[PDB]
Amino acid sequence: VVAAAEKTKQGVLYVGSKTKEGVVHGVATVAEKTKEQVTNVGGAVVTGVTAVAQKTVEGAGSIAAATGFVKK
Amino acid sequence: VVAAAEKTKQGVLYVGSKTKEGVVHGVATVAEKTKEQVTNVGGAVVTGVTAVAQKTVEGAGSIAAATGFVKK
Amino acid sequence: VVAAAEKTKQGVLYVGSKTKEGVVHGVATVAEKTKEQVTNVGGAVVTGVTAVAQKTVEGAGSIAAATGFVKK
Amino acid sequence: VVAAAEKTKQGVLYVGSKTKEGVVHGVATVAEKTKEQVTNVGGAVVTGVTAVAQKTVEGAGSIAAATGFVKK
Amino acid sequence: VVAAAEKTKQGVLYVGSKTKEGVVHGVATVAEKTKEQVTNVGGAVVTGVTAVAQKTVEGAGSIAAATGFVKK
Amino acid sequence: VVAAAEKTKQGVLYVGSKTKEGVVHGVATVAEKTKEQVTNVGGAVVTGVTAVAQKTVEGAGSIAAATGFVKK
Amino acid sequence: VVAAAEKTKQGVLYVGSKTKEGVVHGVATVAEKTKEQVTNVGGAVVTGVTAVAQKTVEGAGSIAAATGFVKK
Repeated sequence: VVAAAEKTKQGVLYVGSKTKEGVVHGVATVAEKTKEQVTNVGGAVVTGVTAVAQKTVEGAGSIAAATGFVKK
Repeated sequence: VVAAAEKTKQGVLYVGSKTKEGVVHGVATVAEKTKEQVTNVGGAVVTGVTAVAQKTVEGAGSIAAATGFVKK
Repeated sequence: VVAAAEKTKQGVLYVGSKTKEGVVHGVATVAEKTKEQVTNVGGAVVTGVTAVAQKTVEGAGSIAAATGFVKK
Repeated sequence: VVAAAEKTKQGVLYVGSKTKEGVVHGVATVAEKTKEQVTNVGGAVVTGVTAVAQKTVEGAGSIAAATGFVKK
Repeated sequence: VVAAAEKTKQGVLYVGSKTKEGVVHGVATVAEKTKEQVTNVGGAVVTGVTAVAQKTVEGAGSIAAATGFVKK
Repeated sequence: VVAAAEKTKQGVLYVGSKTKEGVVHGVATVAEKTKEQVTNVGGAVVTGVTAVAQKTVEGAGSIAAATGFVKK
Repeated sequence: VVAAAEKTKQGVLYVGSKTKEGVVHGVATVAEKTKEQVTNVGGAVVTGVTAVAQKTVEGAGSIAAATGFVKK
């Protein structure tokens, strides 16, 4: 899990939205009559109505991530 | 899981939306009468109504990720 | 889990939203009659109505992260 | 979990929102009749109505993080 | 958990919001008839109505963090 | 948990909000008929209506933090 | 838990808010019929209506912190 980013050196934009009665769910764990319920999150959960990402990483970016589940 | 990004050196845009009564679900784990329920997330969950990504990674970007599930 | 970012050297923008009656859920763990319920978060949970990220990481950025679940 | 950021050297912007009756939930752990309920958070939980991040990390930024859950 | 940031050397902006009847929840642990309930927080919980972060880390920033849960 | 920040050397801005009837909750631990309830906080809990952070860390900043929960 | 900050050397701004009927809660531990209830805080709990932080850490800043919970 190695993430390397390097950068070496020597206009009109628009996002529009008009939403009425919007119900948004991201990561959902709905259950009834269990004994175990595990929600392990190690990435990136981006929820919303206007989830907008613009002009990200203009230079060098490294988003190294890891997760695990061990049960014995 | 090695991610390498390198960059070496020596207009009109629009997204529009008009939504009424929008129901959006991302990662959903709906269950009844279980004993185990695991939701392991290690990537990227992007939910919304207008999930817009514009002009991302102008330079160098590395999004190395890993996940695992071990049960014994 | 190594994240390296390096940067070496020698316009009109808009996001708009008009939302009425918006219900947004991020990471949800809804359950009934369990015995264990674990929510381990180690990434990035970004919720909202206008979850906007603009011109992030102009230079060097490293977002190294890790998480784990061990049960014996 | 090593995060390194380095930077070596020798316009009009807008986010707008008009929200009525907005209910936003971030990380939620709703349960009934359990015995254990653990919410371990080690990342970044950003909730709101207008969760806006603009021009972050103009120089060098390192957001190294880690978390764990051990049960025996 | 090592976070290193280094920086070596030799416009119009706007966020607007108009919210009526806004209910925002961050990290919530709602439960009934349990015996244990642990909320361990070691990251960054940013809640609000206008959770705005602008031009953060102009120089060098290191946000190294760690957390753990051990039960035997 | 080592956080190092170093910096070596030899415009119009606005955030606006107009909120009516805003209820904001941060870290909440609501429970009924338990025996243990622990809320260990070691990060940064920023709640409000206009939670605004602007031009933070102009120089060198290190926000090293750690927390733990041990139960035997 | 080592935090080092070093700095070596040889415009118009605005935040506005107009809030009516605002109820803000930070870290809350609401419970009924328990036997133990511990609230250990070692980070930074910033609550308010206009929780504003501007131009913090112009030089060198180190915010090293730690906390723990041991029960046997």
